[PDB]
Amino acid sequence: WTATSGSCKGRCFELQEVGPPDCRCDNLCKSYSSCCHDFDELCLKTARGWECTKDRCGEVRNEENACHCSEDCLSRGDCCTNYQVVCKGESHWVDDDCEEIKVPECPAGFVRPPLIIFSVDGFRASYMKKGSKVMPNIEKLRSCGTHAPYMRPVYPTKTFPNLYTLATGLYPESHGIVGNSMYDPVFDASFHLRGREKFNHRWWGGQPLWITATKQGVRAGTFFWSVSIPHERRILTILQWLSLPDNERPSVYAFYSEQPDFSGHKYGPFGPEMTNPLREIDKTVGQLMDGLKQLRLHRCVNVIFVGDHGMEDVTCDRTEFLSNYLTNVDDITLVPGTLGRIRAKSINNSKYDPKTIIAALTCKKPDQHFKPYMKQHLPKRLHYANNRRIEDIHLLVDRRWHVARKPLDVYKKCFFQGDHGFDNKVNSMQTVFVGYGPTFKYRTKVPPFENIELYNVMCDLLGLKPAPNNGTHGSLNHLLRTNTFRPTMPDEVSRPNYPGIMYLQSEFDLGCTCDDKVENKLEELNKRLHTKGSTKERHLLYGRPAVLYRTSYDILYHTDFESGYSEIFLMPLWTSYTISKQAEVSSIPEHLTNCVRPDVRVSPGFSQNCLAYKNDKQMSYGFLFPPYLSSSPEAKYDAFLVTNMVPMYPAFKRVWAYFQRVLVKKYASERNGVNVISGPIFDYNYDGLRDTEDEIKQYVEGSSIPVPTHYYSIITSCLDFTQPADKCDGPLSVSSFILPHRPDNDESCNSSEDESKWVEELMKMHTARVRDIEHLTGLDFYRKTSRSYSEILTLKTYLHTYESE
Ligand SMILES: *[C@@H]1O[C@H](CO)[C@@H](O[C@@H]2O[C@H](CO)[C@@H](O[C@@H]3O[C@H](CO[C@H]4O[C@H](CO)[C@@H](O)[C@H](O[C@H]5O[C@H](CO)[C@@H](O)[C@H](O)[C@@H]5O[C@H]5O[C@H](CO)[C@@H](O)[C@H](O)[C@@H]5O)[C@@H]4O)[C@@H](O)[C@H](O[C@H]4O[C@H](CO)[C@@H](O)[C@H](O)[C@@H]4O[C@H]4O[C@H](CO)[C@@H](O)[C@H](O)[C@@H]4O)[C@@H]3O)[C@H](O)[C@H]2NC(C)=O)[C@H](O)[C@H]1NC(C)=O
Ligand SMILES: O=C1NCCc2c1n(CCO[C@@H]1CCCCO1)c1ccc(Cl)cc21
Ligand SMILES: [Ca+2]
Ligand SMILES: [Ca+2]
Ligand code: NA
Ligand code: NA
Ligand SMILES: [Zn+2]
Repeated sequence: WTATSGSCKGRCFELQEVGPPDCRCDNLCKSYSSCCHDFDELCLKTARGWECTKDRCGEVRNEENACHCSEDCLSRGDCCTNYQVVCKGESHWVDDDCEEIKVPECPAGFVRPPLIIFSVDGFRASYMKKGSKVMPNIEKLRSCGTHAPYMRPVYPTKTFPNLYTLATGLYPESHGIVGNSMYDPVFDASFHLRGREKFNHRWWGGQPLWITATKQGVRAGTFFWSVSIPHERRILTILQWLSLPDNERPSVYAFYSEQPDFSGHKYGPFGPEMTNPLREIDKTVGQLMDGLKQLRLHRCVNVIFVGDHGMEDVTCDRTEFLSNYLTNVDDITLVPGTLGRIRAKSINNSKYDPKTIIAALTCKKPDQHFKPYMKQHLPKRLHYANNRRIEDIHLLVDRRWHVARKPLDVYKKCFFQGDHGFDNKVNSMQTVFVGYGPTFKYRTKVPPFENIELYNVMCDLLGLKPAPNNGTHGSLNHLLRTNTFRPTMPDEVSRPNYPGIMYLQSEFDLGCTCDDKVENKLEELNKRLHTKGSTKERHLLYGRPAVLYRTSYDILYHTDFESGYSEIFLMPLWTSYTISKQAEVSSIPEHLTNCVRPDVRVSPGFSQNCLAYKNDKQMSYGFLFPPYLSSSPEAKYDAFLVTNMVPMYPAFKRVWAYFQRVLVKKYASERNGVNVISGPIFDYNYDGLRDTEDEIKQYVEGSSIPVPTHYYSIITSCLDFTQPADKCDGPLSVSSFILPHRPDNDESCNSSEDESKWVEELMKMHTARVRDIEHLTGLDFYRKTSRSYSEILTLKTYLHTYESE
């Protein structure tokens, strides 16, 4: 109930929300059907439109008008945005040369530069270049301020997940808005874009920027705008709030535009109808900047122009139907479209089985345009599994396609030509970032970055401490002139042991054998030096990784590689080695095929054993440092140490062996040497974080050898590829992956073919940031470089995407 009989007189776009049944006058009252009776009349004036004209200049104030052109309007803070241009001979902001804003130039009484976030729904990154001729105001913001060529959204690339990620710094699995549509089984409630459930606070986790601000004494404008409030009125409201007395005036504001997304769905991302929506958005930006210039705020305010996601060509005819695959399609519920989420239609149906649904959906049609995954098998870069609102069965849909349950769903709902939601690495899903103002840099291009990083920067711009989030604070310091955040590296928690030779061969009863009984003072001292770390400078190029949790581990040195060996997990946490451009690949000699050698530095009690692998019919083993890249026949024996062995399903060994034998050398050839760090990951609860030992669900049969859920590699070289990886003077270049450790290659439909036709495609899908691997391992990399720490944080957030231009 709303007592709509109260009044909005002197309350128009009030900032404090009043509680029911008292009527509302705020920018969301329309969405709740709760505005006072006179809200349209008083607050949504439209008379005489949005622009001053020559005859209006100096007019007598008529309170009925949408905006004013009378002499008093500047002191009232309610002139039309073009008032000074039409009536006082001023220029439009867009026509002024740009001039560096070295310091904020703010009116008296301003405690800090205000922040205005101008958000545009569906604004595809390539519109910045492709539409630049029809967007002069946006082009000026972009060329004069700080811009990225694109900004990566979060998955799914849908509106509500991305807008709430922008607001919180969190992945959707953590903030809880995991789609535009959701079912929460604990609440037994459904979230939809239409209707009222979405206003219930139980959906919304984390702490959004407007709450962070308010908690820390920084006042915020209300960020949300009811769809029917015209853009011109949104801009005029912001400008009016900026004229409030110092003690009442907010420091942070948001504008939102439903365009170009709205037209993009109807016409496709580049439909000829798209030019007009782009011109109109640019005109709104112009109104804001002219309005700021009139208030003497255009060299005081930081403006962010940012999108939520892009837009792809998608039509009804490119729809896959689950009814062409499943016999039991009436027993499932599908969340459809550019991603699929499947659960049982009825919790009383004990015939429901996810294993048979996945199998029926796997590689069934030659050109199949979606791939099914249990959510824990999704690429870890998507961070899309740790929430009960995310169904166990996920369909990753090819760009340009939809999935639906039955054909009747698609024509009892062709209309549309655009959609979004796909994998957030897809080029058409990328969106925009521009920052303009005193705190941003001048005429500066920055590399693409993820939208999870922006909350921290918005907090920096307002002097706020961010709530705990998934950004890496400091990784965007290169966007900022001042207000940088200068973090310290985390402290190492566990220090390593450096074991020497402590065990005789006969103390081991591991059931392993090796033909290494073939027998020099000159060269004996040399092998001892390698075991003491004499080659460590070559193979450990950026310092040893720091272990950020409590554990017992040993550093082990060898001619060709260094490792940090965990006595708890019975295998390395990390293995580090450098392969020069000139390195040669060799085979595993015949007499060493089944060779595994006790490591006399490490107790039998803290070693793997070969008998366990013999007995475990499903499990084999591989090596972290590859025997194929040994520097000499003699050094190759080190690669067969039991302390370099890790459990690997035979199907996974196909992938790993091809990476080690073929791809590493390929990368060294192309990048002028590479440093590689490889290791295991255990994430049995799919929370993106390192498992403790009591979370491990699978062991090699009969043993305490834990089975990794994933294997990672971090591959680093010199950004200036004219310098070899091991003699690099300047910035670094990285690519990394987190490969799922699966007992089949069902994910790769072409896996019966030679590995040259499918393995690298698999690896690209599972590309990762170093920071993703840090979370999953409790390790901290790049501890000892010559580079600034913020530069290193940016490098740790890099994702190599393998998308073209
Ligand atoms: C991305 O960044 C985020 C933010 O930093 C990281 O997420 C954090 O990770 C922490 C570890 O997973 C986690 O810490 C836990 O906090 C628990 C208290 O949580 C509440 O309070 C906070 C603070 O206000 C709040 O933010 C939480 O919000 C979550 O839950 C609500 C629903 O109530 C949602 O609306 C909201 O969206 C959010 O959900 C997300 O997180 C939860 C987990 O908290 C998931 O289940 C959801 O799926 C979703 O992803 C909460 O309201 C605290 O209780 C935990 O302590 C337990 O574990 C410790 C281990 O130290 C143990 O010692 C304790 O005994 C305790 O265990 C007991 O409970 C167990 C489970 O019931 C039980 O088995 C035991 O036997 C014990 O009885 C824990 O400290 C922190 O909450 C989140 N924060 C957020 C906002 O998500 C995230 O990791 C980053 N991601 C990556 C990849 O780096
Ligand atoms: O105006 C809105 N109308 C459409 C639904 C909607 C709007 N805003 C406000 C604008 O916020 C964006 C992103 C955060 C930073 C400021 O700019 C939202 C914010 C979050 C969510 Cl989840 C949905 C929103
Ligand atoms: Ca959107
Ligand atoms: Ca985990
Ligand atoms: Na075996
Ligand atoms: Na396959
Ligand atoms: Zn859309």
